[PDB]
Amino acid sequence: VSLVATLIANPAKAALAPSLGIKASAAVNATGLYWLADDIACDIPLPLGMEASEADASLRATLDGAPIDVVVQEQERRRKKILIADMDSTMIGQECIDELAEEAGLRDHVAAITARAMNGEIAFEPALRERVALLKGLPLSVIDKVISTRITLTPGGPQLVRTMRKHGAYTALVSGGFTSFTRRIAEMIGFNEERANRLIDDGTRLTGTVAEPILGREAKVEKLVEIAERVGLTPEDAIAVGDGANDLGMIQLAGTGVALHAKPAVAAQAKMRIDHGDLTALLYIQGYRKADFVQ
Ligand SMILES: N[C@@H](CCP(=O)(O)O)C(=O)O
Ligand SMILES: [Mg+2]
Repeated sequence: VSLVATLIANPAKAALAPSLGIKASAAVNATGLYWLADDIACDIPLPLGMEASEADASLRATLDGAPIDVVVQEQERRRKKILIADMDSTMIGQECIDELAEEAGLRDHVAAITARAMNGEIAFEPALRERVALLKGLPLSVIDKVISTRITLTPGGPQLVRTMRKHGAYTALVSGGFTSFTRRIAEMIGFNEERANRLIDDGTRLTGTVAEPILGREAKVEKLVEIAERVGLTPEDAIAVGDGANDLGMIQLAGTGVALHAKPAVAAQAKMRIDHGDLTALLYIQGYRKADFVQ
């Protein structure tokens, strides 16, 4: 029945000083303070009987103006055994579809559609079909070109995945993007599996269409359900993370759902948000100490 709050900074802007952590724990009449990573993350056991909304407000006020995330959850079952993570803008820094659109000279036009889709102003499937249509005729060679030159991994990604695997979790990269990208990215980072949409080609060029049925918001929910059943758990045993509206289904279903640097309307709908930390934040959310990490 007991609660814990966790404060989390970005390791590249590690502002959670010892004095700040004590101030915060004092602000909630805390029963102790445990450092998971110096200047980066600490656990604050909530005294019994405090509603979690109270502590979230109290901690956010004390920390106001500092780049430090606040999450509150029950201490039991906070370490999860399934990771399901979006790719674009979550484990990589880019949108694979916007990068491809550059090679058709249409980056800005396509990127504006992507922003509306990720904010939830347009359904994923029509938005994908509209953007992919504009890639018609691009040579297949363009995929390796984009991957090799413009895709970069998000900080903390490999450590999150490898540390969770080290502790026996099953990890999946589940994306509205393209298998030609996820297959490479997933093995770069170290996921157990990936699942994404598929660009159709004629053997030499992109046709400008995607294999149906398109995997969208509900497909991520279904894949989370499929994974939990196959490994003999439930979605409650999963942590899900993404930035876009098409991730809200899995974020809401999972036992721990994280809106990570999410679009404005997306973050508004998430129970748990990380706006300053990098992907290592999900390790601290789960109670890992830096000593546990795969370094
Ligand atoms: N963000 C991309 C979908 C790929 P993702 O699900 O983020 O890995 C898009 O708007 O088409
Ligand atoms: Mg995304």
